[PDB]
Amino acid sequence: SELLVNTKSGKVMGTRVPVLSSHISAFLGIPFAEPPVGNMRFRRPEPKKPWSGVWNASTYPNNCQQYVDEQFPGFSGSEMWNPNREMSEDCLYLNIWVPSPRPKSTTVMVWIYGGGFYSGSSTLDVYNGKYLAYTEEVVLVSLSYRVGAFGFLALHGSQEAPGNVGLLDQRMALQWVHDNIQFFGGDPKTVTIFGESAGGASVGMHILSPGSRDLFRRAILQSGSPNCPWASVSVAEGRRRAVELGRNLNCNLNSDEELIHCLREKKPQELIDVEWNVLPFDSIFRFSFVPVIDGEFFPTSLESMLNSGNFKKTQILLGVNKDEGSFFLLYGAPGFSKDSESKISREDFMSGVKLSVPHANDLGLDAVTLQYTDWMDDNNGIKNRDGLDDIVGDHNVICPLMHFVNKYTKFGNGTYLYFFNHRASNLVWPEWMGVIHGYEIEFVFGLPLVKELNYTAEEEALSRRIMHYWATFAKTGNPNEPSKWPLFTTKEQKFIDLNTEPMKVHQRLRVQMCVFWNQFLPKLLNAT
Amino acid sequence: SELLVNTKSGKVMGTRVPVLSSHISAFLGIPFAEPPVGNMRFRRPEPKKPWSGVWNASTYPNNCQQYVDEQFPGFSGSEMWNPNREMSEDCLYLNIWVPSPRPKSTTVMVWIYGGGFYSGSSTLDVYNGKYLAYTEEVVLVSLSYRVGAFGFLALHGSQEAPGNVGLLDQRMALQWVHDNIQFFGGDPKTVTIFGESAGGASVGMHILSPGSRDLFRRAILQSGSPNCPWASVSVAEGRRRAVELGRNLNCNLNSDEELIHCLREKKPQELIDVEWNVLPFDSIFRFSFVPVIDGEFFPTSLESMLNSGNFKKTQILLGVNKDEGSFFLLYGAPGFSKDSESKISREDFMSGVKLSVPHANDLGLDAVTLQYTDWMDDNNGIKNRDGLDDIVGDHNVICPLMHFVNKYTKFGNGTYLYFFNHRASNLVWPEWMGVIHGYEIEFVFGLPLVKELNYTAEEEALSRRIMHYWATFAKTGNPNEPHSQESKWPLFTTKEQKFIDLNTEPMKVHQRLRVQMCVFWNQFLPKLLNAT
Ligand SMILES: *[C@@H]1O[C@H](CO)[C@@H](O)[C@H](O)[C@H]1NC(C)=O
Ligand SMILES: *[C@@H]1O[C@H](CO)[C@@H](O)[C@H](O)[C@H]1NC(C)=O
Ligand SMILES: *[C@@H]1O[C@H](CO)[C@@H](O)[C@H](O)[C@H]1NC(C)=O
Ligand SMILES: *[C@@H]1O[C@H](CO)[C@@H](O)[C@H](O)[C@H]1NC(C)=O
Repeated sequence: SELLVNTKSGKVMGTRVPVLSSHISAFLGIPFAEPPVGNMRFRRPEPKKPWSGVWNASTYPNNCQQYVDEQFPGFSGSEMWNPNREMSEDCLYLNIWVPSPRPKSTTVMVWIYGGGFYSGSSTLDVYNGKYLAYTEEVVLVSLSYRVGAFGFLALHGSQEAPGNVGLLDQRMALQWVHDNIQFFGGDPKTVTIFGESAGGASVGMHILSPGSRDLFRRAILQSGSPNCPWASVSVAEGRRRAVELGRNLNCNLNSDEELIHCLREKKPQELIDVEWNVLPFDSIFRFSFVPVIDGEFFPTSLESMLNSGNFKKTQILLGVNKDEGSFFLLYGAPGFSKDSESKISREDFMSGVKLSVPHANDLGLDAVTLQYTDWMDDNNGIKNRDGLDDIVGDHNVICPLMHFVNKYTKFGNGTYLYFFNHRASNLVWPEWMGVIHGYEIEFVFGLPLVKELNYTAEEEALSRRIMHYWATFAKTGNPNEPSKWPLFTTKEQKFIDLNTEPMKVHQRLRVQMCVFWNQFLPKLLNAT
Repeated sequence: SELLVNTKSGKVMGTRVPVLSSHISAFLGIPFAEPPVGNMRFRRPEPKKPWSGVWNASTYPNNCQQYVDEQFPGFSGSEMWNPNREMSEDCLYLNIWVPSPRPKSTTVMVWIYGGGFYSGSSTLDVYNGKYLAYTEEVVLVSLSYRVGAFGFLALHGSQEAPGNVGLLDQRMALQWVHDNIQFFGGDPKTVTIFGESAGGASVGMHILSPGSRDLFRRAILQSGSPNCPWASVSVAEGRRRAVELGRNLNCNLNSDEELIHCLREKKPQELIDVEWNVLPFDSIFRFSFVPVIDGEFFPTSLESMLNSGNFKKTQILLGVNKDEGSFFLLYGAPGFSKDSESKISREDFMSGVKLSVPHANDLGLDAVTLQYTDWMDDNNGIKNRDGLDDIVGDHNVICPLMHFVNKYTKFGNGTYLYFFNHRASNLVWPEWMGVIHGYEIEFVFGLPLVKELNYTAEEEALSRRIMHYWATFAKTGNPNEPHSQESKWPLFTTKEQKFIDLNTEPMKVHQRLRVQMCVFWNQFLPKLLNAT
């Protein structure tokens, strides 16, 4: 039968689900690893032990143990990102949507959630795969991975808490797709990994890492790349934070094994309560437990792998939003609110830059401040607010992504670049926040196609053309069916706007600020 | 008789000169110091000792010994700045223009020429003082001072060549005006010193130096201020260039005394032939022999004096031209010519920034480059040309002057700031050069009044209102006439920072002149170089 699929680890039973007057198959909460619980906390994932009889794949799995945002209780714009299922350390499951009737060997897209390596769930209303699966006739998989200490506690040298285990969760999920997706009508030789933020960074990390390269064909990175300043740390800093996590919980610090056993007897949420304490600075867009440059998952530094072309050579499709930084200013920077226009005094601007570039010395801070202050109108609260906004977005997302795209295009086989700047009509966040971090996701996932979601007709046209670009790219390495999204080349450097207006081609996305962040500031910081 | 005047130093006989179908008195080439020749080369000047009989003050004196520009031989554009009289070390003379008939006790303006402290003469056609003095009813003086080595060789510690003597030359001329200008109808209580470029720097230096303060009432600085990067050197760097001047001339370097003795035996042209060789780098807008921060003429660092208010407190009027830099790029940076549009390659842009900011480390160079490059359009020859044009101007003239004006205003009694941005209709330099260093001077001295010079009618009006501002300012401390109906040049205030444009259009008032770049030059870049 259509809903009963036989896989290499045992039988699973999906459920036929309705999509836009019509139906498809959904296989929810399929296990791909053993539950990383008890002794397995912090350890690499192990392949799920095969089961007998029929796994009930009709409802969403548990979400990983994470920090839960409660700045704005009841509020849909903050809550749409929080766990919608019970949280549990037993959380390594994947979900699949297959068009009905089951295609023969079709394009596979694997979704990887963001949330800064400290949160995220595969089960969010915004990641509901039915629309994209139905509309574009693809098999859609959303995986999961451990976040926070559980995913990224790094005590390098240990084999009990090596670090990177969350990236290995993702790799184990891709391995499973490699092994099993053929049984769902998926073509294991035509899988595109894609994800946003910590997920676009994760995608890029699998492009780098020798052990992941063979588990997929192509890649899409939305608003994140592997070289993001927040997306990794050294072995030393990982060890430092992990120790400091032990110290916070009055752990025996005498050795790695005592630290680890101590950290393993704590309740999940005892670890989260102190998670933010291990950071080195008062900071914004900085997360405690993240990937490590370990010599294993990553053979060398990210930079040197980019330069020597030590990475998967394929097509990539990637881009950014217009106001990446506004979510993080609202949450951690003085002067901003959800219920006001958020004009930023000169005083709050300065403390805003220190928060934003927390590794900078005072010369670096002056540099950033000068680069983003209009000195004719320095007391202008709106220019201060927009300037802070651009600092956060240029430094944390846009410029790192541009650095990556320039490095990659030099060795890859097809770059496609977008700048998404459509402000959704039904947005519940205030105008000042602009085109926000994550808000392209709704369109990628087909949500403007659902009538009661109260979107405009041309928002449904835009999401249709995004979905169609995304899946056509997934299928062929080219978002264009043969108006044309051109290749980004190292000479011409073209990208497109993604909004409701007809398509415009531009060149050198934010070159001026990105030379400052990618070339001049690193140089000044290295020198002083 | 108007023409024969008795000064404290001896009698003097002027000459009647025609001006604009009228006439006035001119006393040319009056000595104010002993000829600094022989064992007095490099020495502090000495008062002209009195003479008997009548000094013929009817022709222009000699020009001081200087490098003579010959990049464009016969070209009026460059040649107007060359000495127009025989050069001689015997050159310390002053000129006076006095309205006819002689005023009872009127406003006095003393002109201090520029030319980088290495050149200049009081006798150029562009400094003809007859039109200003005639038109504004002022007593107009032009002084001279020793330039290059002869005026600034600085061997701190020695009293034979202590440095700054060109500036002391200037002081003696002012002391003489103080003493004798009452005899020409001048009021020694109402003298304004004004000059352009090294001239403007000098004026600011007299504002700062305690020994000069009491010799004038008020000051106008044109395209130059004391704290300009090219206007002064440490004693260390001054001594170094002095010793290297010797090394070039094959001199006994065992001691200052032998060094000085050797230098005193060279003919002037020999000193000048090697003048440029003592600079520390390949540069543009750097000059070998300039004032030193010595602890005497300037008590402490110029910066510390500015911050502490250790300066004469008075009114000042000052400003800059739009394209200060173009002259110096033309003469010294790759890719520029006076016969083309001077579109600059990116290669030539980089080597142009190195030449323009020669003291900067590699990181400093990157910052300048980043600050003036449009990275959407980096191979644009027009934008590279203009960026380089702004770099030289912003670093060397405008931002220094802005620093001075902001610091000064904190303590002074009236600031008036201007932006001269009129490109003369009759200009012989190419259009890419724009509003050039020095070209406000012909307007200040009233040359457009003379029909044969073929300026437009609106240029004459511009010259007439510029002269009136300057002299009204000299008269009262404010360029605006009381209870006039004409548009009003507002005070620069530290909160508000207003300035006007100076051109043929009606007056625009603006605020914070070149703030964005001047924050880079005055705050950010100095922090960066001082990190190493
Ligand atoms: C699977 O689980 C759901 C709800 O937890 C239940 O309604 C459904 O019947 C289950 N399937 C079977 C056949 O056990
Ligand atoms: C991709 O690779 C093939 C051969 O290896 C080459 O012919 C093709 O042009 C490449 N495409 C791009 C756009 O790099
Ligand atoms: C002064 O010199 C000039 C020019 O040579 C001459 O016209 C004038 O008569 C001279 N005066 C006297 C009295 O010698
Ligand atoms: C100049 O000084 C006088 C008295 O000391 C003062 O009243 C006047 O306001 C000052 N003018 C300015 C513009 O600073």
